[PDB]
Amino acid sequence: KLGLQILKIVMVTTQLVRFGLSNQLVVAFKEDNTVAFKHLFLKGFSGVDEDDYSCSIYTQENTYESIFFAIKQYRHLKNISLATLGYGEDNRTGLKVCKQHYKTDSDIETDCIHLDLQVLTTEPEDWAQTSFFRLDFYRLVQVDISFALKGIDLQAVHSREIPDCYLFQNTITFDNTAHSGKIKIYLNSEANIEECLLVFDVFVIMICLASLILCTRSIVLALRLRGWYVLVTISDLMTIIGSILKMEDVCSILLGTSTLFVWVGVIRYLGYFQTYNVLILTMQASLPKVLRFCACAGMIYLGYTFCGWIVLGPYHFENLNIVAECLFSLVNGDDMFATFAQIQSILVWLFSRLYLYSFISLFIYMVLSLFIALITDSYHTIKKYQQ
Amino acid sequence: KLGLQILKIVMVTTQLVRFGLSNQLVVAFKEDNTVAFKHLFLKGFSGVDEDDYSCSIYTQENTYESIFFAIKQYRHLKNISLATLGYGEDNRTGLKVCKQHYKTDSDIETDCIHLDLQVLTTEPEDWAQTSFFRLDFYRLVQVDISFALKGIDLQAVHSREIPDCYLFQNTITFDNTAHSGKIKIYLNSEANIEECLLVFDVFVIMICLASLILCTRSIVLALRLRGWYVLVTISDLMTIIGSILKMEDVCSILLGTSTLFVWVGVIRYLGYFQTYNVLILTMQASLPKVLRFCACAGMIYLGYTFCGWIVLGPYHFENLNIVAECLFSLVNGDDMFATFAQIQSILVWLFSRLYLYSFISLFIYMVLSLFIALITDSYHTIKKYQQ
Amino acid sequence: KLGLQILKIVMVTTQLVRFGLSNQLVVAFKEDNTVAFKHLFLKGFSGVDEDDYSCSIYTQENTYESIFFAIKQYRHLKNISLATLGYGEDNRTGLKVCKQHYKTDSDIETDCIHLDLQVLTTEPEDWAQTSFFRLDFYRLVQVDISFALKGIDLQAVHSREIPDCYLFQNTITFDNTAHSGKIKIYLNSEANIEECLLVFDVFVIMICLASLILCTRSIVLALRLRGWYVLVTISDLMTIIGSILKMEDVCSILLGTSTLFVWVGVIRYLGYFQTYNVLILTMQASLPKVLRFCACAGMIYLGYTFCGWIVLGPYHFENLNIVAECLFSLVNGDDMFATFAQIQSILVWLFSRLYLYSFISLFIYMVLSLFIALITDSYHTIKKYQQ
Amino acid sequence: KLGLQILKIVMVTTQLVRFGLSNQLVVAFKEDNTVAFKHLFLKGFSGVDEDDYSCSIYTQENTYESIFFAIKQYRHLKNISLATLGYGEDNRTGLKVCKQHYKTDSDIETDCIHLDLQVLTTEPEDWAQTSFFRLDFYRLVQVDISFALKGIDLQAVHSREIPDCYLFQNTITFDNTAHSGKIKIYLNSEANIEECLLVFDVFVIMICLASLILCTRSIVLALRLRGWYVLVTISDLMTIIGSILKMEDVCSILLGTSTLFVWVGVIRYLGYFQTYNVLILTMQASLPKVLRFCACAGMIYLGYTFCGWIVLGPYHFENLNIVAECLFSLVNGDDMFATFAQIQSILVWLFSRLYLYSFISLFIYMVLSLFIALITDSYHTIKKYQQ
Repeated sequence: KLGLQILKIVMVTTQLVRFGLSNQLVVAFKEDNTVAFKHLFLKGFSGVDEDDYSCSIYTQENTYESIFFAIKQYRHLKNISLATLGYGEDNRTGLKVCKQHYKTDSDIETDCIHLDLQVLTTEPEDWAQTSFFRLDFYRLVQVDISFALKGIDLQAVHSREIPDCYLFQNTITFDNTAHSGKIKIYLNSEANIEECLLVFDVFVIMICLASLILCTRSIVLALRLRGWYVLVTISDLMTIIGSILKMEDVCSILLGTSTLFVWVGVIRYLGYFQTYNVLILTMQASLPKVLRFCACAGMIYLGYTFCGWIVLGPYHFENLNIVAECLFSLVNGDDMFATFAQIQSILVWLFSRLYLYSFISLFIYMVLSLFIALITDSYHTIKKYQQ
Repeated sequence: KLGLQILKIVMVTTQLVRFGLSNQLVVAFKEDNTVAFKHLFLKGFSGVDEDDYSCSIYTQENTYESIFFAIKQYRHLKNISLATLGYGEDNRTGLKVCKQHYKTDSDIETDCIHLDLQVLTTEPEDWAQTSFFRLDFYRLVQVDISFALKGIDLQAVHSREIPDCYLFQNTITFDNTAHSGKIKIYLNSEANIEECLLVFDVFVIMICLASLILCTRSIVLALRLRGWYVLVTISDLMTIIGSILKMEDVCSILLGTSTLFVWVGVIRYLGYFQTYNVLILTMQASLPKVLRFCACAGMIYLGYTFCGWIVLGPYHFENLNIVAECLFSLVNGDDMFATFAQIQSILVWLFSRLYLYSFISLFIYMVLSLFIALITDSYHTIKKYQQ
Repeated sequence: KLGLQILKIVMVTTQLVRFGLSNQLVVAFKEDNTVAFKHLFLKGFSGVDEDDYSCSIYTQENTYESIFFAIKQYRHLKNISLATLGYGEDNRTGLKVCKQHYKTDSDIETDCIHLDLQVLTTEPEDWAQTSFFRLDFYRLVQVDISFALKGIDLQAVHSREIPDCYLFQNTITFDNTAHSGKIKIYLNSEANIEECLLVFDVFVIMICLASLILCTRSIVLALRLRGWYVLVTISDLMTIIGSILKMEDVCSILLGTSTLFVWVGVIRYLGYFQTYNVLILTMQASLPKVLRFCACAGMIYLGYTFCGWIVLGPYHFENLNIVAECLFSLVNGDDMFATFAQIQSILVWLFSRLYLYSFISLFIYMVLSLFIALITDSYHTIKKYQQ
Repeated sequence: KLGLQILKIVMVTTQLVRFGLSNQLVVAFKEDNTVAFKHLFLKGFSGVDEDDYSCSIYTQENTYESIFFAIKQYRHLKNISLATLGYGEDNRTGLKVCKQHYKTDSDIETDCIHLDLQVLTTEPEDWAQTSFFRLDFYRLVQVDISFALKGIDLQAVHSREIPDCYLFQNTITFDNTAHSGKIKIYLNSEANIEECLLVFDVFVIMICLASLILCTRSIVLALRLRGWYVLVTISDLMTIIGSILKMEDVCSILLGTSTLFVWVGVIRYLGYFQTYNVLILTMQASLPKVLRFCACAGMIYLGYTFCGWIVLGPYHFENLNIVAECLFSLVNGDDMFATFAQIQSILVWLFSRLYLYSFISLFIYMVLSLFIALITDSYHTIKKYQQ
């Protein structure tokens, strides 16, 4: 089981490199088109990829300029853009502007008016003078602009075989829900194909099935006689199910974890040399005390995250995941001075100061030193075991 | 006291999550309106949230453009803004421009002229040519523009019950006190409501009172027989007083510290397993030597902060809190290269260099290694105690 | 062999300082001219040195403006620039615009039209209305603008001797290969000279040859009797071959590694004091166990890099090298919060979260503490050896 | 010597806080005026405080616009600025434009034409068409604009006593020495006063003289009987000489180091408690082995800095101080990913990668772990000494 397992290492590594490079190319085309949509249909989109909202409006005239800008850029799409884009399909072409507003109270009704491309390319501003583009900013909820663009890929034609098509369904929104003098703008784009070797994969399937059967022979041998082979069977299952989902993302996660446990199994096969045996036994003998200490430090960590979220929430810290990520950065060095910079509030400032000093001092000293003291004890006991 | 205490954990955690999310929403509305005031009333406010001053003027024409801009945006507030804003109340509407200047010497007198909206709403601009808007930049101290805006929240009406109102009291200032060719601009905004379940909280009060009485029964039992229960009583007091201030911020700090000690008490109840007992006894036995070493390192740290403040103050470092935060970042790795970048001054440069090298080398090596050597000694003595 | 070896230290250090300062000056001139080409020939080049592409176009009108801008700036080069630049040589002056496009399919033919400077300096801009500057953005591959500029250096004339000349061969490209609505712009510049003491280096050659012969006498003495002298002979070879390539970059790498091993040999000659002997024996006795543990941690590290590349590739991570660099930063603390910021995708987000926490916790704790436990064991065994 | 020494602590701390705050205010006025000069006299100075050069010109028209801009802003200084500035004194008012250029070769002659303010305030701009403002960018070396501005401080009049004046001597330069198509712009400003309690300091002098005499009594007592008192006498000398230079910066460095050793002496007086005695004896017993190991690691560090400077110099790294600061950041975690980002060059790229990995791995592991192993050994030997 030397060549059959090294062949697993090499074949699953090649499968993951080819598959990851394929999805790299495809998602590069996806985000290239959505950035090249944000530069066309959003007014004043600077190129600084700002946030999940691409920009935000603070006045009641840039709203009209952005709406009329999106409609005029959609009308002159053929001149303006420089991809291979063209109008698609409500089973019709042209825009569809839905706006939402309160009933003069409680109900959010919507008024959605469709705009065909013959209405736009007649070219008097007749749609621009209708009452539908009169907006009551006292009671506007949102304005959504939606349309459908098809785009041929030609990087596939570049140095490879011909056929590929796409279809984009864009939705430009004007999110005014926190009625607080700020409209955010989104561009939610989709993409899905239409018209206009499995040998390596089944090969990896056969390799992982044979390794699974032979490792279960080893498992039942160890059962009748009486866990790295558990991880080898796990890697078998993850590669086979990842190959099923690759055949008919989740499959990316399956192949990624499978190759991670593949290289951990290589770290097992380094253990024939006895120095790697010393290191592996150090990790195996020290792991549960580390898990218990990580659990206790995690409970103290939760106490600090709830305290920092319900105090320094307004002064930084919005979600608990953001607070947990920032405090895990603060323990590990980075983002340290930025937290002291974002805090000005006199008593709350003093609380923030001794909070951060107590947190950093306590966790770094009495947690990193304790994790060193666990591993040093385990390593010297294993040195005494080999003496 | 298992269910009564785990009910405290979960119940005070739910109280803090609900209360923190409520204040998150309210302060999100507050800062959304003050950013949407800075974008309306400050000329050339780029959206880069620059400092506590939002921008700064370096000439004597952008001053006039910013003042006249603030007045004209206040006049066209109904067209310009896109919240639900409206003019409020000097018991009157309209602006109130107070400017301060030296007596041709010693006295800073002020000249404050009020501007009603009927004066602005005249078709000719006649306020712009009074002598009050002639400024002597030899002797101008500050110019303050103040007004009052009311704004209905409608995110409360969004998917919840209706009633909410506000009243903002803005104060645009032109701070020229360091008479040094630089006017800073502020927008100091306020907010306070006007017109146009306590079951969970009293439930937490009852839980914490019952736990307080029963833990005092445990305290007097330990007294008559002869400190985690001290922290449990502390958590009782902090949740009860936080519930009082929530009933009739400080209450945020009370609830945050209370939940922090709540999860520390959970870390106590992890101690029934003996590995957590080993870790907790390691921390308890090693804490006072760590405190004495932190005190001595803090005195050396104060020596370095006073030296770096009175030397590298001009070349970076303004307040002692800023110097202490930057040096606490420098010990923990972050902001390391930025301090070497901000320093050019030949002998003072050499002093800065060996200052930073001596500081980082001395504290990181002979303090982090000493904190490891304390904890390793304590952990091996406790291992010998359990052997 | 005291003076002959310290003379090697100081002499090769002086050689490297002089040679590195010479190449510093020359490459400073090179990048100064290529930045001053990007500011002249690229439209809207902000001065923010953006990427290997200097800027990118997202519309089909800034393409025409950038092409016509590059041609007009080349025509007015004598007025526009402020170096000593002049037109050079296709064996002719003037531009040469080659554009590439698909055959209406499969073939990428090219159409390359040359533009002499007398054609540019006509009173009408009649080249701007030829059909060659009609572009089909459905099928355009790239547009390349190329020309040749000569430029005299005068910093050489500044405070030194006279003669120096250059010749630049610029190539402005409009890279539209990912046919995805985005043209990137490059400026690929070249430089090569034309017309218009070796005593120190041969001295280093003689020093290193004498030290090489005498250290081989020491080697054959140790052979007939039965490895720092190996590193001294290595430093001899690297300085001699670096002096050969300096006589007739690679020579930069040779001299850099040679001086690195020069100062490592100085660290050897610190070993006459016995404290440095303790430290050097600690490193020598602890090195192979460190190498085996680094190998095992490197295999686990490869598992994490393949997993993070094939999962968090779309959400960050393009090449495997970039993933390895970012994870080596994450272990050492830097770029910690930036990885949590660039991730939003719900299940993939959860996977990213426990991926990063498991990675940081496992490697920092059970690798840094294990490396400390190796060195502490080796140092105490060497302390027992000296007791 | 308890009260006499604690009085030294408190009085020298108050002296340093008052003196540092005084110089903070004065240098705040200095840099406020030089930023408010860069915003007036430099064209397009964005407010991004870019470098020691405030901006840089890449064309031959922004040169003329910046020169003519500086002259016109100097002419309209009274309208443009908003400090209390006024024209000062060549013993005359007005500008003095010196330009330097090559002799058609070798000699850099200069042509310096003075401009009185009456020449500027003529009804035509007849100075703008003299031949002196014709520039040969083939052979221009630099253009320098110089003038003298006086400015009254009024922050001194704000809430304090009256008298203060200043005089600024600005020098706007157009540095074209690397004749490489890039003019840098400087604004070198000066400042010096003209016309228009020592009780605390002599008190600290008396305290430090009395402590110096009494500590020399302790020194001669220890001499006749047979070093913290050495540091106390050092602090005496540094405070006295700093008070001399404060009476009649260097004095900032003297007072900063004196207060640093003051708080180190406080760390000595913490040693009456025996835990601080343990920590202080740990540092004192472990210091020389740490110094020898720091020396050996510094020699290896010099090897890496010379190698990285003569290789990665062109691809990052200009001065050896910059390389040493960046590598000291790389050891301490910070600036880690930025060094991998700034490197693209295939073999040199591979050299950069294994350079950085070998550097970080070798120094962090086999230096930080060795520094921990020194301190742990010293601390356990001192624990055995107290057992």
